[PDB]
Order: sequence, then C-alpha cells, then structure tokens
Amino acid sequence: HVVVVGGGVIGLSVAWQALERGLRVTVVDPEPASKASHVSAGMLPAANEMQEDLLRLCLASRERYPSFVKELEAVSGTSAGYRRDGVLDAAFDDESLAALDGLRNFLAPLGVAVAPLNARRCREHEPMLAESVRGGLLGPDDGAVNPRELTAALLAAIDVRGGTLIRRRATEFLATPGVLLENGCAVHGDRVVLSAGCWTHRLAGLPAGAVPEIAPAKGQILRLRSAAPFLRRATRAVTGVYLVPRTDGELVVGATYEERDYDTTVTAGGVAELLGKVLAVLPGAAELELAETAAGLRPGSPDGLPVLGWTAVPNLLVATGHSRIGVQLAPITADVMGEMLVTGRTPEVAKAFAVDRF
Amino acid sequence: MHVVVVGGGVIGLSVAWQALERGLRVTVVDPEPASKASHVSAGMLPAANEMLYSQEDLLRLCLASRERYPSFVKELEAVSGTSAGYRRDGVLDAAFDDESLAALDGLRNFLAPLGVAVAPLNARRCREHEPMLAESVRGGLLGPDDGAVNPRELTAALLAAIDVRGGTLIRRRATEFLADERTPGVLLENGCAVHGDRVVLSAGCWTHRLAGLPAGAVPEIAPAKGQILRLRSAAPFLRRATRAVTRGSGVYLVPRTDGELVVGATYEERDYDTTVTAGGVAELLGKVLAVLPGAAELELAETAAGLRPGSPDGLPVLGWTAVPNLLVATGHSRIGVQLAPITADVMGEMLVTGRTPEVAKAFAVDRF
Ligand SMILES: Cc1cc2nc3c(=O)[nH]c(=O)nc-3n(C[C@H](O)[C@H](O)[C@H](O)COP(=O)(O)OP(=O)(O)OC[C@H]3O[C@@H](n4cnc5c(N)ncnc54)[C@H](O)[C@@H]3O)c2cc1C
Ligand SMILES: Cc1cc2nc3c(=O)[nH]c(=O)nc-3n(C[C@H](O)[C@H](O)[C@H](O)COP(=O)(O)OP(=O)(O)OC[C@H]3O[C@@H](n4cnc5c(N)ncnc54)[C@H](O)[C@@H]3O)c2cc1C
Ligand SMILES: CCCCCC[C@H](CC(=O)O)SCC(=O)O
Ligand SMILES: CCCCCC[C@H](CC(=O)O)SCC(=O)O
Repeated sequence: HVVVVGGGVIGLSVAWQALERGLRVTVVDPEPASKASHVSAGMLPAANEMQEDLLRLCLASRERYPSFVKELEAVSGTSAGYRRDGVLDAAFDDESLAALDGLRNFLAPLGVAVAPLNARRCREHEPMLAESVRGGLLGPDDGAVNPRELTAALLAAIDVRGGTLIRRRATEFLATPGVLLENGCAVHGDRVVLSAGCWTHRLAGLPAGAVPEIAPAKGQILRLRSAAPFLRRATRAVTGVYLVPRTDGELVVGATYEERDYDTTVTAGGVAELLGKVLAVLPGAAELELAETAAGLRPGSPDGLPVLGWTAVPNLLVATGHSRIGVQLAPITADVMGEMLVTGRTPEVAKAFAVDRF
Repeated sequence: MHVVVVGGGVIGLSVAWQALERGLRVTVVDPEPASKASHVSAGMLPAANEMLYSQEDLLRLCLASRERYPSFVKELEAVSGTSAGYRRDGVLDAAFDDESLAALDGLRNFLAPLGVAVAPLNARRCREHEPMLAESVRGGLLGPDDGAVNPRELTAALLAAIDVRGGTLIRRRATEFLADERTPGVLLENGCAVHGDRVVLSAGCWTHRLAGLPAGAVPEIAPAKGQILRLRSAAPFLRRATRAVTRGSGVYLVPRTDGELVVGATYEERDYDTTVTAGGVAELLGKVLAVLPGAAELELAETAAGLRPGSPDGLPVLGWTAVPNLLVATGHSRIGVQLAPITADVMGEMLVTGRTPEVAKAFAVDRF
C-alpha cells in the first residue's frame, strides 16, 4: 500500500503504474490535475535547451510514450490525446538557424528521426508560417499529448484498477508513514510518495532537509481556437514560442517563464508577449478566437533537475521537480518509481536524480 | 398614452425612463436588456472626438447631452436609489509624438470657442497628473468637467428606475412589426402581441432587421464590431479617464472606482461577429503597454466584443418614420452612452408634443 500525495500528471501516473504492478494505492489531492498539469501544453519534442543524464531520462520516456498510452487507453477505454504526426522546429533568423544545425548534430547520434528543411520546405509543411522563415527540423516520430485528456484517462484507469482517490488536502506528514488530512482523518501506508508539485516541500511535519525546495516557476499560456485546425502539427518557433494544435481546433500557445512565487495571475504583460510571438510567426492567426488565458506553476528544484527516489526518511519517497517537462517525463517517472517501490532498488537511469544530492 | 420601446440597450432604457418621467405608460421589449454594445461599451465622456470636427450638428447634440449628464444622473440615482457610476474628475488627453501634439493644439482651438473647460499641459505636467504615463509623453489637454460613466451601472439604474415608475419589461424578442392597424405594435417570439399608441425602435444594429417593416422605413444600422478589454488591480492604477495618441492611432483607458480599467477599442468591419481575437486583443494590449508600461503587471480580467449601431452617413437616426406612430432612436455608433441622455429627452418631447426639437432636426430619418 502506497499513499501518493498530489495527483497532477506525475502522481496520477505513478499511482497508475503502481497499481499496474499489483500494489494497492491511495491518491490524496483536493483538486486532481488542476494546477500545472491542467495548464500544460503537453508538447513532446525529442529535446529542448535543458546536460546528459536528463537527456537519457527523456529519451527513455520518449521510447515508452507509445506503449504507455496504449496500455492506458486500453485500461481506461478513454482517449489520452497523444498525437505522433511530428514536431516541427522552425527558425526565423541567422542565430536560431545556427541553433538548429547544432540541434541536428545533437540528435542524429541518438537514433532520433530528424529531417532538416530549407525555408521552402518549412513553408510546404506548414503553409501558415510567416515568409521570414529561414529553416527548420522535422522530428516525425515526436509529437504532443493533451494533458487534460491524459490526466482524465489516468483517473479512469486508477479507478478501474481500484485505487482510492481522496479529494482532500494533506495538512501534515505523520511518522509506517502517513498523512493527516484537513478534515482531521489520517491515511497511513507502507510507503508515502510525495508528488505535489511546488507544494511538495511545503507540507508541515517534514523533517528539515528531507525534501528540497520545489520552487514555483510561473507560466502563462493561452489557447486560441478555430472550427477546423489551423496548424498541421506541434510547432516550435524560435528567434521562442510553441504552438500545439489539438484535433478539435484548440491551439495552445506557450509560454512565459517567470519568477513570481505562487502567483498565477494572467497579465496584460504575459498575454501580450504570447500574442506578439504567435502573430509574428503565424500572421493569419490574427482572426483566431482567443478562447482561454491561464497560468500555472512549474515545479522546480535547486539545480533545475527532477527529484526522484527515497528521502532520508524511511519509506518516504518523492517524484517531482520536473519543471518544464513533466508531461514528457511522466511515463518514465511512473516506471522508475514503480520499480523503486517493488524492488527497493533504484534503476540506473534515475540514479542522477536522487534526493540525497543536496 | 402608451409607447412600446423595442430594444433595451442604453438608448432605449433611457428613452423608456424619460418617457415614464413625463407621465407616459411604457413597455420595453428586449430578451436580454443591456447585453450587447451597451454591456461592452467603455462609457467614456470626453468633451469631443474625431467625428465632431466636421459635423457641427452632431457637436451641438453632444454638448447638449454633456450639459444634461449631471442632472440626468442625479434624477436617476434619486428614482432608482442605485449608483449609476458617473465620474466627473476629468478626462486627460495625452500626446506622444509631434503629429499627435499638433492635433492637440487643434483640439484646444476647437474647444475654447464652446465654453468647455480645457487646460493645456506640457510634458512635465502630463506626468504630474498621471504618474503612470510613459516618459516619451510630449504634451496633453485636461478637460476637468468631463469624465466617464460605467454603462453597466448606468443601465442597471435605468432598469431599477423604469421598474420603480411601473414600466413593463417583456424579456422576449420582437419577431415582427404590426403595421396598418389603428395603432402600431410588435409580435413576440412566443406568439403574443403588444400594441401601443407609439412604437419606438431602438434595437441597435438589429433595428432595421425586424420583419414587417415597410421597405425604406428604417435605414440600415450596420454593425461595426469593437473588441475591448478590462484590466484590473486592487486599487486604481490610473487617476482618471485617459485618451492617448501615438504613431497615428489612439487608445482610451477608463478607470473605475473599484480597480477595473477599460481599454478600448478596435474598429472593425465583420458584420455581426463578436469573436474576441488574438489580433484584436494584441492590438489593444500593445497600445496600452506602450503608453502605460507599468500596466504589464495588471491582471487581464475580461476580453469582450460588441457591435456599434451605424447608419448610412454615420450620424444618429432619431424621429418619426414614414410609418405613422413609428419612431426610431438608434445609429449612435461610438457615442451612444454620451448621447443617451439627450436622446432620451428629444424622444420624450417628440412623443408628448409631436414636434421635433431643433437640436435633433438634422437626424430625422427622412434624410435618405
Ligand atoms: C504553461 C506550461 C506549459 C507546459 N508545457 C509543457 C509541454 O509542452 N510539455 C511538457 O512536457 N511539459 C510541460 N509543462 C510541464 C508540466 O505540466 C509539469 O512538469 C507537470 O505539472 C508536473 O506534474 P506535477 O503533478 O508535478 O505538478 P502539478 O500538475 O502541479 O500537480 C501538483 C498537484 O499537487 C496537488 N497538491 C498540492 N498541494 C497538495 C496537498 N497539500 N495535498 C494533496 N495534493 C496537493 C495539486 O492539487 C496538484 O494537482 C508545462 C507547464 C506549464 C506551466
Ligand atoms: C467596444 C465599444 C466601446 C464603446 N465605448 C464607448 C464610449 O466610450 N462612449 C460612448 O458613448 N459609447 C461607446 N460605445 C457606444 C455605445 O456603446 C453604443 O453607441 C450604444 O451602446 C448603443 O446603444 P443601443 O441601445 O442603440 O445599442 P445596444 O445596447 O446594442 O442595443 C441593442 C439592444 O436591442 C435588443 N434587441 C435586439 N433585437 C431585438 C428584438 N428583435 N426585440 C427586442 N429587443 C431586441 C438587444 O437585446 C440589445 O439589448 C462603445 C461601443 C463599443 C462596441
Ligand atoms: C524533452 C522535451 C520536453 C518538451 C517541453 C518543451 C517546451 C518548449 C521548449 O522548451 O522548447 S517547455 C514547456 C514549458 O514548460 O513551457
Ligand atoms: C464625444 C463622444 C465621446 C464618446 C466616444 C469616445 C471614444 C474615444 C474617441 O472616439 O476618441 S470612441 C468609443 C468607441 O470605441 O466607440
């Protein structure tokens, strides 16, 4: 029996896979998949700026995505919203075209399908790009997922396998381990896993130093809409901004990266920045409906790398600090914590993210 | 006597109220009163704007409405016991380059003849009146007797007042005009009918569209779309209604007492569409951030989009139609909130006396 605290994409995912491996699971979260995971664009390109250990974690998660989704859609009988029709990286000036050559050279060694495109061919793949486009890479095996549909499926699956969901705040950690809930009741389990995003470290009762600081990094994000999709595929455009089309006309446009503590106010400043970026690279998007503006807090860590594994406190694990890439990493995270729970050992691929490194 | 008012936006609630004030019996027909252009409107009340340099008739209409605003609000707040949201702490015009500073000298010269309080301000003094302006500000005029109203609060009061005086509100669409009987009337979506001794049409850009209207009776009141946004802070960010012009176009910025900050507006040709667009919102945000750099931090609380009621020559349409006992009051485009009160008087008088006040003659329907 494992108690998972926080039920965003990371903790739902851990909970599901733990169930898949015969364990008994309880998820504690007053509003599951309501925070960063609700707001997230869920883009899944092969890589990004953010280093070699983390790369190996990502590529593995990438390897696993298709099988993870399929296993899930089967259990839940729900769609998860994973699309694999490719990610397009587009560059708009010398400096960003330079970075793309660097990127190609980074990706080929690792058997990631990449296809360089000249300006002409960038425009043929996406007619809606601005003529100022200079070059681009297509990564046809990459794509995007809708985290809203993914977290819904995870819930359905967790339920189907008979995991419990307690929609209450965990107010305190208890020494077997357990948590106290806002309504006075307690939940203990043979293992506790903390996966509460930027609130993880804040839970009262945690022994000093047990969990590192998971600092919020605010991100505003918007969603445009049209009757039929406007953009052909997940598209990332740099001088940057990313643009994730959904099957139903939704078009996600992210993202600001800001340091504002726990604030999730949508600001004239934020929205203008995003709108400027997207209109710059997709001039026809002017008439697209502005359907939603929103703002989430990315879970950070002191060195900006994920925090997975055992704490100094016995039977108390964590799975958090995924910052900009939790949707991408969710599946590997769920395996690695699975194994950890069952075997008690730490898979090689996760060793670099132990908590004890601080 | 009994007048049926069709449409209950600011113009028609206003007409209905004043008509009641003058002893008449009134029925307002509107499925969603004050939900359209009047719901979205910023409600700015500066002394003038661009449409008035050339139209001396419309200027006179506006100035009269201006004269009347304070008395109209007071009479209303009394009857309704509600606040209407009228603030008179001034409108500030600010210029940000040569070309817009030139226009302001022109504006000063336009306004003095007409006994409108204006006070020119150098860059220094612009920044003292509004600390939040960008350093690039060049010059500005203050019009301390001007200001703004919150149309949402105004239209609520009008409703309360209309009720208090016992006017009827029928929350249904008028589907058809009923013509050629001893008295005029409208048919409603639910099959029922309402006749009255007079019908007044005041349905914005829908006015002309009502079925059963004799051809040519009402001119085309073409929709002119406008997107508009509202930012917010706990305490007001801007001291007063502010209109800022730079690099050829402008933006207006209307603070409310409670932190709301209205930012308008796009002028677009999209028929009846009221979609909020990346394009629209970006335009507005750009303009405001340019002239109020600190507004970056402000919450974006609302984005919205209304349809201004136009007319073939862009002037209001008030008075009798060729159809007997059928009047109109519409076509106020960008300035209906400002004109609402004079509109209400002029239509009042018209209803009671049967004659057309001089100030309104230039806006007769028959001019087409
Ligand atoms: C704008 C934006 C765009 C993004 N785009 C992408 C992208 O394109 N691709 C990608 O891979 N990643 C993206 N991410 C990252 C991804 O969403 C995060 O890494 C992800 O949320 C991590 O999941 P989480 O469950 O740790 O955090 P969350 O989703 O924040 O979940 C934390 C959960 O903990 C719960 N909680 C808090 N306190 C308590 C308590 N006391 N008791 C119980 N529960 C509690 C909350 O209710 C919440 O549901 C993006 C993030 C943002 C903000
Ligand atoms: C973005 C924006 C900003 C503005 N800013 C300002 C400003 O600063 N100052 C200013 O003076 N003005 C401003 N205006 C202008 C002012 O809003 C309009 O001129 C005014 O709202 C017009 O009033 P109306 O009552 O004629 O229009 P509306 O309020 O649109 O009247 C139409 C009404 O008729 C009703 N209706 C429609 N069909 C029927 C039917 N068949 N039967 C019954 N009822 C019906 C509708 O339900 C609606 O309530 C602005 C307008 C916009 C769009
Ligand atoms: C390993 C790929 C994970 C993709 C997330 C990429 C996104 C775009 C980028 O950094 O290029 S960051 C999403 C965000 O947190 O705004
Ligand atoms: C004297 C009429 C004042 C109302 C209109 C003022 C606003 C600013 C301007 O035109 O300069 S226009 C409101 C609109 O966007 O329709």
